[PDB]
Amino acid sequence: HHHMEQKISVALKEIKRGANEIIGLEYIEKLVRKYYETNERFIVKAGFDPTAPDLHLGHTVLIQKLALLQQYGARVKFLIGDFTAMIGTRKPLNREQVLENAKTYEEQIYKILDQKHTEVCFNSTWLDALGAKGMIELCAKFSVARMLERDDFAKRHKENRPISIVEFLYPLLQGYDSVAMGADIELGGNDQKFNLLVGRFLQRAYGLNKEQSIITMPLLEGLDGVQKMSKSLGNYVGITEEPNAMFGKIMSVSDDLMWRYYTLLSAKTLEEIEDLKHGILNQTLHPKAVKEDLAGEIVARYYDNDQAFKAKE
Amino acid sequence: HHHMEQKISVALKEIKRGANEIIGLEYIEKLVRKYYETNERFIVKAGFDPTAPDLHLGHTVLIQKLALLQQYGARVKFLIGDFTAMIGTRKPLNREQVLENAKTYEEQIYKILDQKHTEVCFNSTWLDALGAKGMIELCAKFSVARMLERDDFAKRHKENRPISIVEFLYPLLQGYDSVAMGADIELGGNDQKFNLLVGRFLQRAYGLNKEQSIITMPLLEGLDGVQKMSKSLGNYVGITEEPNAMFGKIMSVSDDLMWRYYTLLSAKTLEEIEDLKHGILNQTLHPKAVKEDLAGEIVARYYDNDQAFKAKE
Repeated sequence: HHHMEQKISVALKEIKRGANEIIGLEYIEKLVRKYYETNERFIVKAGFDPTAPDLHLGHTVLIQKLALLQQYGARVKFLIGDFTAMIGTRKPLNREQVLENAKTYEEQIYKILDQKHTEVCFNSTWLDALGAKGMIELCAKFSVARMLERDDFAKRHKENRPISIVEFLYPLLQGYDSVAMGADIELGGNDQKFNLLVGRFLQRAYGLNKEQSIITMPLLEGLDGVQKMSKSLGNYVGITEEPNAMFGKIMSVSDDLMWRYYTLLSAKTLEEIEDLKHGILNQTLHPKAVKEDLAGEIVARYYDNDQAFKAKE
Repeated sequence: HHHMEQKISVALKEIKRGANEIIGLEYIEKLVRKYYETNERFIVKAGFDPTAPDLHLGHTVLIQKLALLQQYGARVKFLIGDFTAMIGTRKPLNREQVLENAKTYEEQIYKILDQKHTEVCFNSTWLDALGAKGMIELCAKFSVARMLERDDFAKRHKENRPISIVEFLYPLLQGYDSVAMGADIELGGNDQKFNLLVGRFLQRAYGLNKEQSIITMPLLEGLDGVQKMSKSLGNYVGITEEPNAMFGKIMSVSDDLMWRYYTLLSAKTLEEIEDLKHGILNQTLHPKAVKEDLAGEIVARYYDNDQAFKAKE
């Protein structure tokens, strides 16, 4: 079926776009074809900081990949990890704060995600029910040696530096979340690979018929282009910043950084971006109007089209 | 107070009698004096196999030290570890089996212990209530490096052999039992030192005003005198064996083994035993009558005096 093969080939390229690494692309391909064949959605898991929802564009990179995956049949489980947050620089949160912060996330994430195929989850739902016995059964499934292979543990173990045994529980609990949620894909940051792999190993160990694929996303470069975007470093673009200011901040970036932001932030397709790089070189497009198109797209995402024209002017 | 000092000095020698090692003898001394001064009892913890109560004399060695400690003010907490037994050669037990086995223990242990100052406990009582959050808080109190110093873990870690993370939980749970029970002394076998030390460390970490002393007891020699007593090795003396047979089994032992059994099994005092070794050498006592006195004492412990005379004849 030549037409479908083209559609699938394109879907796979968009899914890989901007990622650092994908484990399990074949399973992802099988789920995308099933979605096209049957309309059956598959489950995509991504975990978010219950404490800090003051967001800049760097925080949205993973959310943009989640929105892309919804185009190809993903049902998104936006997981707030309140269980560890309510236990405890890291003082413990109460339930009312957890709900307030989730509400805060929801003031924005549906400007990126398709709300109809998104579900906000709290892992305290199943983790409160785990019990001491559930914890025991979880810990029986994972070895000490594998655990000491996570990068920070190996260095601290080698350097004779303290590792608390509770630090062994957190990756197991994150992996268990994938078990309880039946995740088919889990997204995380590039430093999170080991932890994303735990859920994939634990799904097999708990007798599920499947193991989640995983995608790692890089950190977004700041407007400078050499430090990762950080409210600390003063190189961020706040999602709530006023349009004219947000538009001007994006104008600061170099031309090379513009394409990087295109890869990771823009709704334009790989093919459409390829045309932009062609016309700028064929002198059919000016790069300023391309940087303006990008700035306008980000302002229109968090506001609207009309307010995005005024920021340019 | 010269009289009391003599009483305390003797109490300490009887408490050390037969032990491999005592950690915290000063605290034990303070509790014994307080008992003599105020009649206030202190808490002695010892843990027992929920699954196997078919008992020989080797199983009673620790129980005899518990009975001795009751003479000096111990209130004994006979702890059945049903929490791990009901999770699971090691198939899981159900509640009815746990209660049946505890009943089986109670058909015998009060032939050794003072039932009035004994309490049978099940650690599922507080461990069911721990929750996943309690497990997390427990594991935050102990380091990975200290845990890998237990002898079997160090060898397996060095030999690149599998250690399951759940194996890190069991000593922490045993230590937590000491926290929940407020133990002042914990008894165990010589191989158990590391685990006994966990409770003593965890009591401090949970903010208790104290840390349990610990006593380790050796394994009893079999009737042969070179292998530890074992139902497997066929060198055991069953606590339920018929008197005449039980009496004759004890007669098998060598003279050197007789004194060892005196140290670990006999209600006679250190001073009284010293007199027995003197009269056998001064030829005022025959060693056969000494071995008979011991055999009779063990038969009378698990039966009665009258039935203990008939076994000799």
